[PDB]
Amino acid sequence: KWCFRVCYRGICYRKCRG
Repeated sequence: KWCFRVCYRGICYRKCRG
């Protein structure tokens, strides 16, 4: 239920883990 911003190589996405 935790959403964190993941930036990978400039690609940023809101990844929600749990």
